[PDB]
Amino acid sequence: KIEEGKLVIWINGDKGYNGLAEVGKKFEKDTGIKVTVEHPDKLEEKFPQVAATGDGPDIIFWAHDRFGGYAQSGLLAEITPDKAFQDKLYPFTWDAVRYNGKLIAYPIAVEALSLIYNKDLLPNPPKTWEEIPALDKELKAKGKSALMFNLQEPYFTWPLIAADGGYAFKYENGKYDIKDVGVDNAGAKAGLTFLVDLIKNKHMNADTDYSIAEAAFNKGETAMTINGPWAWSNIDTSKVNYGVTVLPTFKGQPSKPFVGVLSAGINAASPNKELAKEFLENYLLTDEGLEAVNKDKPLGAVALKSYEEELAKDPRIAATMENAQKGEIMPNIPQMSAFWYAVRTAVINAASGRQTVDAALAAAQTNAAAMATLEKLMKAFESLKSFQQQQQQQQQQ
Amino acid sequence: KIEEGKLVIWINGDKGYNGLAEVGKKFEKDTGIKVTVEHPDKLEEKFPQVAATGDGPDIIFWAHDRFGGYAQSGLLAEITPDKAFQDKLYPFTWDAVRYNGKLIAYPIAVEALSLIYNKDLLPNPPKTWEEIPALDKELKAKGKSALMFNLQEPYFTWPLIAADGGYAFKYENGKYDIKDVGVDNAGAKAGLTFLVDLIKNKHMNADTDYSIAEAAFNKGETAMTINGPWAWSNIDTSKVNYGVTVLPTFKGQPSKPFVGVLSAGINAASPNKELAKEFLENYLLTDEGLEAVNKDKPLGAVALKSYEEELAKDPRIAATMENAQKGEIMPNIPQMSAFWYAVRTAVINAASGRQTVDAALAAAQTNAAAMATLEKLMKAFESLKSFQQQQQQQQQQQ
Ligand SMILES: [Ca+2]
Ligand SMILES: [Ca+2]
Ligand SMILES: [Ca+2]
Ligand SMILES: [Ca+2]
Ligand SMILES: [Ca+2]
Ligand SMILES: [Ca+2]
Ligand SMILES: [Zn+2]
Ligand SMILES: [Zn+2]
Ligand SMILES: [Zn+2]
Ligand SMILES: [Zn+2]
Ligand SMILES: [Zn+2]
Repeated sequence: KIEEGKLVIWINGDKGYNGLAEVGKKFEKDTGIKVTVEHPDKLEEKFPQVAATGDGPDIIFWAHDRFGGYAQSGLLAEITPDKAFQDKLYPFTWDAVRYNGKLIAYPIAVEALSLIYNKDLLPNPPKTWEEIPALDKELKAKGKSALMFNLQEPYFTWPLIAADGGYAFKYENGKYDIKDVGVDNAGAKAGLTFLVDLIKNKHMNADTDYSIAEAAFNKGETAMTINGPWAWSNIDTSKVNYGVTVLPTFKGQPSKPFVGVLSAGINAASPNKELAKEFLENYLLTDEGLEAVNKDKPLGAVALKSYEEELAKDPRIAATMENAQKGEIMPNIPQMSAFWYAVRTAVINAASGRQTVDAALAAAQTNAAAMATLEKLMKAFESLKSFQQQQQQQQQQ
Repeated sequence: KIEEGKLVIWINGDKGYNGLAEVGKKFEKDTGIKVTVEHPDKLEEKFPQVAATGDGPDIIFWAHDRFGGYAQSGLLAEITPDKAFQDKLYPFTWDAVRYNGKLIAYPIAVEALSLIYNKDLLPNPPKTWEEIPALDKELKAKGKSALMFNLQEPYFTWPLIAADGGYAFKYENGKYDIKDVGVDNAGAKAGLTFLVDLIKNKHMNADTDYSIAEAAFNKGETAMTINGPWAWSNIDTSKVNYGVTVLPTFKGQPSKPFVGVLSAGINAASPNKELAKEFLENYLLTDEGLEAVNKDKPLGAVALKSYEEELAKDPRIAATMENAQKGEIMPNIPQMSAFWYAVRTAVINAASGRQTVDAALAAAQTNAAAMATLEKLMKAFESLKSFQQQQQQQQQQQ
């Protein structure tokens, strides 16, 4: 059960586990307490499974969206750093770590989407979403394509949708307003309409999957794709002079991408916490800490005001972060799981013809509210299961 | 259909049905009105059934909590005395009898848990939850545990959890906010935590139940125990020089359990109406009306400030009442029938290291809402289902 007098940390194999085992040594040769990392196949389960009963690691590394469901179930011994530490990094990052208003996890890395172009084919990109049609019939004219991305999925579509008005739930002062779902409103209407007005004017496709997004831009076709840092490696593979800058602005309004903060929280039943304190504080952070991580595997835009600043001399990194300033924190609330499906169906109909813009987005918000039910129910089942299992244990006699 | 020109009343077994015979004879002599009392079981089932058809008694006696399901289903007549009558009883007992603000029943008797100790092993008891661990150590030394009581149920474990500010729902303004469930704050946190640490530090095991604990005290093998007025008989039987006192405080804050006011409502149909109040008012709510039941059935405490102050020279009572005054009034709104299942689980889970404190409680709100909404299901489907008969009886019936 737990640790006591040591310190065990979990982070995903894919992320630079090596920086930790380094700050492990930094810690080991400074306070005299042993730190190690573990990268178990999909810890997502492992953690809340045994963390709920005490045990697991003392600390954890993962995207902030999932932390909600952990903090919801009661796992993170909410953190306490002073103004000094809070001020040491970006204010909007702090908005990404609030459940019931309280702090929970320390924010580490930040991923958001950018505009990747082909300089050999395209100069000074656009800067407004309204330029791209005038681009296409100019470039499609020479046998090419203006733009392409994942139109099949919805994580990718929101950037325009939200650009004007359209949001998920409004937070309104450091929480989430469950009622104030801002889809079928001013912004979403003309947001989505634009896209249908593209596909109907042949500029975009519909069948477009993710492969086709990556594959097409990669072969010098479609000099205009939108993706995140995870494909940056697969552009040196192709070797196509790119790329990466701030997204175009629809209706003057900045495009609105989603933001996923890595960050790290602390198991409540982990007797150490104080050791996670000074360790996470001024060992893990402070250039060096992050330096050591993002070296073995880059983290992209990072929480620390000073460090993100230093490697921002990368024209790619900078642009990602600039999309974070004018973006939406991925709400950690479990309501999001629904929003996905409801919006996913709304995009499949939007330009499918099977339905219309206005009517798709209304039926979606109408359906998104109608999903809480499905959850209230899902949870009711999960509750019957936690009484029925006591009955099952009473059944063996 | 009820009565008309009389008064027909139900009560229960452990309720001294003859006690009212004095009150129904004193009523019959002064105004000349016939007053028959019955003692039928399955009252809580056969009453809401008959009072739907306008039948049943003109008046009822039970604890306020069941009255929630009744009041809601419009079964009870709004009862209006006077603010100059309202001061004859304790104003708090009044906070315990109001469905959606409006008054619905006359309060009778108070039931809360009390601290029972043994003057032999401990002549003057602790009184602070926090001291309680050290005592086991003191007593355990000669044998005998400090404390053994029911750890399976939550009515027996909640008093401490609420201690630091934990609560089922929120009162204020004469209503209960169905959303403000306080079983997850620091009060709840420290409450449960503090308890676990008594099992943890082997002051008692989790397998202690109701009979297991009571038997152990009745043989004088634990110094203290906690229970209500249903023991007394059983402890006098054991001839143990005991005593009843106000419960221990945690973090200076006084503990507080759920209370249980016995009360009297009026059938909305009950054509007598005018005869009910008159009866309760002055024929059942003086010293005597209360006296007359006491001789039959000892009702621990009573809400009548006047008559209460009288039996108070009994210490076993003054302690109960003190406990109730400083106590969370048990609610009557349906969701409380859900609260039991949700909280019972959190308790047994932490009492096992099957999950943690913080994990049990924030995940009890899940279980709570889940019932409160499934509760809605059962109720609602029980429309369609029970409407299937009137569907077919009226449709045809061959
Ligand atoms: Ca899929
Ligand atoms: Ca709206
Ligand atoms: Ca596929
Ligand atoms: Ca009449
Ligand atoms: Ca008193
Ligand atoms: Ca049924
Ligand atoms: Zn692995
Ligand atoms: Zn065009
Ligand atoms: Zn440097
Ligand atoms: Zn009987
Ligand atoms: Zn101890």
